[PDB]
Amino acid sequence: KPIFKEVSVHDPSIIETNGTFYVFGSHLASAKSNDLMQWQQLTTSVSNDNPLIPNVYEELKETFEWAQSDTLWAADVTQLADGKYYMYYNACRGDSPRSAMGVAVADNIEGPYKNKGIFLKSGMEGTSSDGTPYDATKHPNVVAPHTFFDKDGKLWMVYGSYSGGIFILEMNPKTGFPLPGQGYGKKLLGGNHSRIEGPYVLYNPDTQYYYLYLSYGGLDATGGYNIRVARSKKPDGPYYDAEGNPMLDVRGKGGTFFDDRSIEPYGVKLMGSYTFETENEKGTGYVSPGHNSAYYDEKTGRSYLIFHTRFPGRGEEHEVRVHQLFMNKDGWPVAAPYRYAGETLKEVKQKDITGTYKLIQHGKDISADIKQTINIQLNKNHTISGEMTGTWRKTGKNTADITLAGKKYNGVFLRQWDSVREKNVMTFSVLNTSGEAVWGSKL
Ligand SMILES: OC[C@@H]1O[C@@H](OC[C@@H]2O[C@@H](OC[C@@H]3O[C@@H](O)[C@H](O)[C@H]3O)[C@H](O)[C@H]2O)[C@H](O)[C@H]1O
Ligand SMILES: [Cl-]
Repeated sequence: KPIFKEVSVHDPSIIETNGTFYVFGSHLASAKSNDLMQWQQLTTSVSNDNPLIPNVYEELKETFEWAQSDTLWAADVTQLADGKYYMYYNACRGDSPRSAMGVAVADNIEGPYKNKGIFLKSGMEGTSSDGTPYDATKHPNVVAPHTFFDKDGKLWMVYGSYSGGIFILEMNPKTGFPLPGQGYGKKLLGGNHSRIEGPYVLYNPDTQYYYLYLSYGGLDATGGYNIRVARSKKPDGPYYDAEGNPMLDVRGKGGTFFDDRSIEPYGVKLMGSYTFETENEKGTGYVSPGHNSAYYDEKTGRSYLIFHTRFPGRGEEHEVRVHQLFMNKDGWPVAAPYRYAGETLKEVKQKDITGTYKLIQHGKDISADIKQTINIQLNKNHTISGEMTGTWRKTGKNTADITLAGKKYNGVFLRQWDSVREKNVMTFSVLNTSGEAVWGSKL
């Protein structure tokens, strides 16, 4: 039976290096795994005895002083062409975008990382990094980086949280710093203190798009955190959602803070809070899944979503989760309903599809409501009945083409492992053109 070993790394940023996977998150926390199922905790908090950066309060003194904090926010580590590992570290006071971002470099992934210096600040009283007065309604909070190479080998860094939005900078592949003269870089979306943070870019060679992953809402249990995605032919945009809305249009209304209403229409929503648990049956369930990264395995063509999540009834406790991603016929990813356990897409037979399913509809909102199941039946005659009606068909090996309440969804059928009930399950995971995700789990 599949074996899991859990770790707690908030805001996990995945990096594969020579056969081992690492996540680096906030609070200088980290963990590693060879199989994406059994993780080993390496570090958990900022202290002078954290081995990633010995004597961290001295090493990054300037950052802690600027940000007026004793911790660090969501890191990224990326290996550059020199073979070294570059940690983009950052800190924020937490009540305002009083923040600094810098880079430290290590010869080895587990450290020690040596400070090269701060290269961005936000929350100053005067002139900002772009030469104009700092204004949090339009300028970023300089936190939550993802430094990545595009398909052509050019180095970029996307970043941002709330404040003025999400930005992208061209980076120097020799030094790891931004190329000079860019200010905060190019704006991709956001503004007016929208609850959008934690950008992450993954190229998919098969669909020929860059996917920008984002977290909407707040991270806490009542915050409505959810994982969203948009895409572009270019790493620096313009990004669009499944309806063709430009992500650049996304922002809170002028003069407001945390205007969730205005932003919820934008982006494909892959996953929010849900539970498969009902009165007479245990099930998996997450609260506020988010701040993700993602990985594409060149060797197999498979993709994975890595994130932290809270859980129904566990308050603010969080753990790392990994779900496999599959691209649908329209070039959008759908997440496996259950965490990764070594499953792969296989031929699925119609005989194994028919039956009763628990259904989760993630919708398009930012909501603290934990989405619950309804029951539907996929019938032999290709109709769907029960608490919802529609139709289903299978294309090719495992492609799911499902209509529910007059909306057409596309995705996959996949037999998985349910780690709570400890049994195999037939699932589907599908997406419509409005970016609404539906998961089915067979009874
Ligand atoms: O997920 C981490 C999130 O960061 C926290 O927000 C931090 C920043 O606060 C908002 O700005 C507040 C304003 O700054 C000051 O000028 C003045 O006091 C406030 O008007 C920004 O939108 C954020 O970047 C969140 O608490 C947390 O969820
Ligand atoms: Cl789980």
